[PDB]
Amino acid sequence: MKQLLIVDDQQGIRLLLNEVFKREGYTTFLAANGIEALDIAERVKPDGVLLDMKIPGMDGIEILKRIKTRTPDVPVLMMTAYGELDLIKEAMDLGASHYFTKPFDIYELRDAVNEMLRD
Ligand SMILES: [Mg+2]
Repeated sequence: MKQLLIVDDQQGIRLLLNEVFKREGYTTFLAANGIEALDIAERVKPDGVLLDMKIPGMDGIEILKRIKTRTPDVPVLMMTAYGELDLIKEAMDLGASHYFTKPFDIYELRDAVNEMLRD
């Protein structure tokens, strides 16, 4: 239906979030790093992006800047550990639509994503 790009270097989290959003009946794209995320975002033009804060090499803040530059109206929702307070503040200052604290609440994930691109 709608296209969700899910970006995290962690296989278990990619698969968990894939499961949550495939069950909500979304079309999903998985990326393990910024290169894959930006190549997919350029070709697929997804309806939304779930973006991990901490990714080796190009981290979630540098990915967010590159997504919000090319396509400023795509909602980007961050995924973060609960004490990356300064990264949460920077991502929100840079126009992130939401952030989710780990450990993820499955109901929060479903509901916030459904609201941010389902009417
Ligand atoms: Mg990570």
